[PDB]
Amino acid sequence: SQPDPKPDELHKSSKFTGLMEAMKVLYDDNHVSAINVKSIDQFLYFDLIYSIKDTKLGNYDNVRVEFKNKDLADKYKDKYVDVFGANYAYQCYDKAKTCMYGGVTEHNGNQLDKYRSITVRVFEDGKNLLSFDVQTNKKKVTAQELDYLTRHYLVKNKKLYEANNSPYETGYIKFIENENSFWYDMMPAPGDKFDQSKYLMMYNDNKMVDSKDVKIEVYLTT
Repeated sequence: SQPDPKPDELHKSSKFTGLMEAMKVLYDDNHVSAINVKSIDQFLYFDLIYSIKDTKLGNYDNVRVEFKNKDLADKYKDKYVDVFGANYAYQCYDKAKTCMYGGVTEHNGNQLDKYRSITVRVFEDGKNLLSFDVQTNKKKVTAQELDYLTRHYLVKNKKLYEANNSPYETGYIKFIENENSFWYDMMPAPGDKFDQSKYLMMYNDNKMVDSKDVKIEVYLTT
């Protein structure tokens, strides 16, 4: 449904002179993952606040999901959900609280027996040289979760974002569900700055897909 990237539409990493590590921390080993949690508070009319704890490093004790509109926050307000996504900030109104976008799926009637695998084909400058699987136990899973899994594998194995500079010039991730498909630009906007919240704001739609039918294709050009 979404048209594929037009010529020169993708972001060039060479036109980005900031620190690539900023984007790297978004898809490193650390993210927000919670199972069977209900909202506890609400700051603004398009967010929800969850008592999600950082068992890893103890950084955050509360997490604030931001949505694109109000119907999403009012939707998942009183429902027990699972949370999965990339956190970016540490704010106050004790431990601090971190923020993210979307990544909320309903719990009941959404868990699978075994781990469902999704195959990811990677194309470097045109040729399919790499292909790996990403697992999930969710019938309906956010595109943010699959994107974070894919980009995480690419972080650790192919050095997609390193601390300084990037080996890859352009790159976008493509989710194809049956007939329809959409894509996301993986490279930061040009300039010396990089706003984590503005980049991650693309996830505020809470776009979900079916793990049985979705297919993932990553396209990178050096």
